[PDB]
Amino acid sequence: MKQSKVFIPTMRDVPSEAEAQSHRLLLKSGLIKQSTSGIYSYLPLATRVLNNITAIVRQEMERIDSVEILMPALQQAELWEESGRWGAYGPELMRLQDRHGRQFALGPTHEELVTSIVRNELKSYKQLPMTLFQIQSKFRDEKRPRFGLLRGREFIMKDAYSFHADEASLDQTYQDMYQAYSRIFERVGINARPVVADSGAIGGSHTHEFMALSAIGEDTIVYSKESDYTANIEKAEVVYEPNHKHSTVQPLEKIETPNVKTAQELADFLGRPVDEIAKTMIFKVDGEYIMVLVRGHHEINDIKLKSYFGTDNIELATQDEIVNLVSLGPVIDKEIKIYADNFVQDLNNLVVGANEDGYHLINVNVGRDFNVDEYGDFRFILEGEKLSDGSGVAHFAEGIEVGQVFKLGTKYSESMNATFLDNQGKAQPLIMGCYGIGISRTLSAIVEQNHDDNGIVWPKSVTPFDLHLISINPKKDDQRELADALYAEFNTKFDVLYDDRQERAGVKFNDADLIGLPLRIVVGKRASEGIVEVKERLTGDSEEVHIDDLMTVITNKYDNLK
Amino acid sequence: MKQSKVFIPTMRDVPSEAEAQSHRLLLKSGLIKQSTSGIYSYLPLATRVLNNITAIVRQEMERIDSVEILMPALQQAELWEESGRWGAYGPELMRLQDRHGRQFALGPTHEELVTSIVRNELKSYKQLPMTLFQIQSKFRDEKRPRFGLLRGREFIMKDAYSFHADEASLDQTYQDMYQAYSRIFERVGINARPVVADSGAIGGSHTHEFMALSAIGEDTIVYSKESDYTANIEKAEVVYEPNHKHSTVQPLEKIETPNVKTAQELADFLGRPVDEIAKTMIFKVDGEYIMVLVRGHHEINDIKLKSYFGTDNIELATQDEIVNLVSLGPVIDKEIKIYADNFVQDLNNLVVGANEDGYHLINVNVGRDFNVDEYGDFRFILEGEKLSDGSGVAHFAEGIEVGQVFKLGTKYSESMNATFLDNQGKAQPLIMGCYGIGISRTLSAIVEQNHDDNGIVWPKSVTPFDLHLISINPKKDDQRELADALYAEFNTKFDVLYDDRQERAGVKFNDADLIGLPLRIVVGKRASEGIVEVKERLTGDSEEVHIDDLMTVITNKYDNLK
Ligand SMILES: Nc1ncnc2c1ncn2[C@@H]1O[C@H](COP(=O)(O)OP(=O)(O)NP(=O)(O)O)[C@@H](O)[C@H]1O
Ligand SMILES: Nc1ncnc2c1ncn2[C@@H]1O[C@H](COP(=O)(O)OP(=O)(O)NP(=O)(O)O)[C@@H](O)[C@H]1O
Ligand SMILES: O=C(C[C@@H]1CCCCN1)Cn1cnc2cc(Cl)c(F)cc2c1=O
Ligand SMILES: O=C(C[C@@H]1CCCCN1)Cn1cnc2cc(Cl)c(F)cc2c1=O
Ligand SMILES: [Mg+2]
Ligand SMILES: [Mg+2]
Ligand SMILES: [Mg+2]
Ligand SMILES: [Mg+2]
Repeated sequence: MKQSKVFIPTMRDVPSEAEAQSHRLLLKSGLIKQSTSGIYSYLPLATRVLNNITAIVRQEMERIDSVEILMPALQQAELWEESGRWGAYGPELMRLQDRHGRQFALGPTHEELVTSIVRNELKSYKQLPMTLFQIQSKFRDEKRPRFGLLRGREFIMKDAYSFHADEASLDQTYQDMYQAYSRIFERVGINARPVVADSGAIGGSHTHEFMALSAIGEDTIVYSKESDYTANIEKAEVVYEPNHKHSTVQPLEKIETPNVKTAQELADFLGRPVDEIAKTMIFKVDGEYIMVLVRGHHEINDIKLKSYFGTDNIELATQDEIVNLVSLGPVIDKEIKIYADNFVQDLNNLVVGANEDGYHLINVNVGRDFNVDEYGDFRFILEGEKLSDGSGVAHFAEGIEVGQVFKLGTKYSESMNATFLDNQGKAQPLIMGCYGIGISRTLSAIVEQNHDDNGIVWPKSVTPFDLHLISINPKKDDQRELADALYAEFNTKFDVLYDDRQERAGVKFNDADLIGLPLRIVVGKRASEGIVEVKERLTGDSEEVHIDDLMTVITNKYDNLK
Repeated sequence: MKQSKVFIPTMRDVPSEAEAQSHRLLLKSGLIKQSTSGIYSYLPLATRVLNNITAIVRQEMERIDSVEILMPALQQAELWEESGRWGAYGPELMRLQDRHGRQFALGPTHEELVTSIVRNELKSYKQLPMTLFQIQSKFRDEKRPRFGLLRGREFIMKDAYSFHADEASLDQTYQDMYQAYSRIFERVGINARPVVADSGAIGGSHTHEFMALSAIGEDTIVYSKESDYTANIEKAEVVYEPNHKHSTVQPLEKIETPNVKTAQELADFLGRPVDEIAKTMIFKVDGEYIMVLVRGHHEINDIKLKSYFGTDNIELATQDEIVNLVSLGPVIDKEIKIYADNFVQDLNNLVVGANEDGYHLINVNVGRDFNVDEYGDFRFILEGEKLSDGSGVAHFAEGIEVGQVFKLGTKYSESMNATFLDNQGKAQPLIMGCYGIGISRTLSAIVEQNHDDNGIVWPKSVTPFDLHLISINPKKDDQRELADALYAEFNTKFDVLYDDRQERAGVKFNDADLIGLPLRIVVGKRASEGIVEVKERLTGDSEEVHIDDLMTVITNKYDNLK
């Protein structure tokens, strides 16, 4: 393509709104444009990168016999009522009515839709297993869209769904997808790690998140240097090995604590270490209010709470609810269940809130002053603590969730009545797997890991064009004519972006750095001599090359790119 | 792909609901599945055909420097308010609210969205022209979804938009698109014709519809055998050359006409020819009621009415409105404007309704009994009539509108303030073109023209697989082992669908006819001898071939397919 015919609205200055480097760079390089909050258009160069990503995805899917389909965004509410998800989800599910008052969801995902395709069509065990996937735009009314393509409200997902006669078949396809995903991410230029993920409040089947290792990552991975242990910090179990810090039991005193809000402020006010303070939060779980206690150096992990209680309906109590009910503390007259993290047992003579502003309690002891109804693992692991598998020490790394693989089992097939006749000839619900890659999120993740201060540095596998051909001054006949000839010579074997614009060299080069193609061929002053400059985007190395050498010099350099 | 791993839910019996052969065949062959009215899922084989179609489209777009983008389905209402289309369109525009009460449209098309991308980015004449396209799913709440993919509510369109400094530039890109479209349709196996289309009520710029010539087609093309004249019957002008049929003027009589509703019934009741009767319809146009008169052998063309009056707000009057106001006729006491088709002037002594059930008027004469306020071309041309260009006689052919090219001009750029600095350095609105192909409709059109009674007969260019490899009985080691070997040999150069199923030959062959791959390789009883049968889907020709000959026999046959 001639660059004069390609829409690439490069920016001079990026807004301070934009925080993530991928978002800033995708804006600055003219690759995306925001329509409104979390809704973007993919401009020409981004679309070419998307096409390269999806081609790779399609190859890896076909390699494991995952077969492409395309399902609708408009999904009738009756389908979501069959599964029970219509009522289970709130404002994140985008909903609408058609001209006859019939209700629809815009698809956030397609479990019901695919199940509706397959039911009474996958009739026999002889047709199983079956794996289907699409690359399609999903809709989720995210509470907080942010970081550009990392969290949009309309986004591209590759979603796959597999159907099985038994657990062993599912296990096989799960493994195939796991391995395919690893290959996908490596091929597109992402350093990713699969990590054990939380299976939800109610379920317990296996699931792995694929995490692009990057500092902007909102997820934390817990990993071993000794074993292959890798878990999301939400999931990572803390094993409690008793190590008591008990001192001689003292009597309960209420004390004045002016302007003290936080646990660390309290610690500093009392001259005690923060770990000796116990914090109290109030949660509402399936209707009823509870107390959860953790040590001052720890934080409550509400994914663990959800899994512990076996419910998703867990939220913190509001200011009003806390007032109506009751710095908070566990010494209260009301009949309320009190839960404590296991590591609270290493202390006695607790420091807690008084349920009375300006006051805290000291020397509070369990059994005497209040009772803990149940102990458990309700917190995040800390870096340095012993891992649950006994392998060694916990290390953290940040991560972007670029994909996930799930064993679903029979949830949808039982609720929506999707059965097959087994080996014995009796009706059984389809065993399902499901697997997803954030395609637009992955595009951003590629950028996060493949850039410098001057712009994007696209991997060879996904770069929108292979070579940037640049004439310094096309008013000069020798430059223009040479560059024209080179375009013709190179644009058969390669995809060439030819910067043919009547535009100052400075802006062409600036644009070229932002766009980030791996190799640059500059035609300038030495065009008469048949000499051009070849520049590498990654290293910034530059060398002069005569045109008769150019095909082999470029071919060799291209072949040796990562 | 092994067919055991591909979801292809072939049917025994198609519902009587399904009317169009493409719809019936796409259902029966396991290519689409209806989710709800006008909303389909594309199953594996259809998705492969879609991918082949879009690849061809992408090549032809790149050939004319049309550059791919991807714009969102969710479009904020504020954008549609800028253009005025939010208020101009009714229930066909699908609308919704997000979780903060902000209003959106699901995109039925993207004029506003693309204009919002380009505005203040295409800043100078030096950047023009620019052409952008996407392949993306559109949403229209069609009053009457029908004929499967021919009229859905969610459908795939390729939509392109071009931006220009002057009319000559637009004319150039319009021509490029016109030519590209012709190539696209020929390559995908469609016999199509470009035809002059109606430019809307208000506009007068050029537009051509691309019509797939097929009997299920709801459009009628008017064409010359002498010239290149081709117009949609909605557009095709009728030139009135006077040819009076006048008889001696007679006095107005009201007559009894029991059980006579239609013009033909009236003609038969009176023993007169139907062309001597004049029909009267009441229309509401921009608020006010009018009468339109046509001869009994003619029909009112309300696209012509819309163009004549320069408004889209034209509808027939309801039963109540007709009652409140007034077989209908033009002899009425009320002050109402009466319009007549030009060919009414060839008659005198008109036969009309009486505005009184059970009665009609005879010997009604213009000037005496009522006045015609204006004469015009308000009807459809008939087959046999002289064409507007004087080239010769009108012939009809049926057609499916598979695409359209439009000159838009400055409608959106003026309403949405999208300007560029011209040669003189002064702000001017962008001159726009827009161009669309119904991708999913085209898929159906391919089927309509490429099938027989036993199933689909896919053109080589779009067939989901190239060769159907079929083992008659895979329990036989020699058949299975031979077919396995052939799969490996052929599935590098070709895409092979390998029917490896444990399934009776009869159903394999039936399935194979429905699926419609151009060449079939059958491995059966003569597998031990290294002999297979090669069968052509189009002709039904069959011949025996030894395996050492097979690569060249298949390659030659494949190369000689259309
Ligand atoms: N709002 C979004 N924008 C872009 N990509 C997304 C979004 N939500 C999910 N994805 C991607 O789609 C994949 C599968 O979706 P899913 O597992 O439902 O995401 P999720 O668990 O809701 N992730 P998150 O919302 O980031 O906690 C994820 O691994 C992401 O890569
Ligand atoms: N409801 C639909 N289902 C499938 N394809 C469609 C539909 N509407 C339009 N298309 C296709 O999209 C192309 C461009 O859209 P457009 O010109 O807006 O269609 P349109 O004039 O509304 N056609 P119609 O509704 O059939 O009179 C058309 O040429 C069709 O091929
Ligand atoms: O979508 C998944 C899991 C996998 C991911 C890969 C493809 C198959 N699905 C999980 N999830 C997340 N957010 C959701 C949001 C809404 Cl509004 C919803 F209604 C449903 C879901 C929902 O189910
Ligand atoms: O879409 C087009 C014309 C071209 C076709 C090719 C791509 C660019 N657009 C015409 N049209 C048709 N039906 C519509 C329906 C609704 Cl609900 C709407 F709001 C708008 C339109 C509308 O504008
Ligand atoms: Mg989410
Ligand atoms: Mg997830
Ligand atoms: Mg329409
Ligand atoms: Mg049209």
